[PDB]
Amino acid sequence: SLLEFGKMILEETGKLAIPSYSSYGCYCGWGGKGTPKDATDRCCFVHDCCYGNLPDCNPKSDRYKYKRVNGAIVCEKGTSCENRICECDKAAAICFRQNLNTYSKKYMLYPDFLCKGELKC
Repeated sequence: SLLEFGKMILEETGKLAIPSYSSYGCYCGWGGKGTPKDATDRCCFVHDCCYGNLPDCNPKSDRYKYKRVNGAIVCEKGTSCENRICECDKAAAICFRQNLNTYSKKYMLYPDFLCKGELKC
């Protein structure tokens, strides 16, 4: 769920999911269209794709459990949906952490009409 995902992001990056990552670029947050603007936006794109692989899971509302084994995020055993949601979210958090250096405030609240292009998952 968004509860788990938001927490993961904050632990990982030190930034609050809302509003650092809820309206960044073309893909972070509501919907997705166009070509991702940067590395961070590509993480959101890949994350949307990941969820897109689970048409009968409910990633926003279904809660899973995870723990940290030393630094590392480890998804705990739940239903099959919970496990796969968790792996999607975990990958996004790490991707965010890996691209914190190129994160750009210029892309916060990015206007929709500038999200142009086709990108398939």
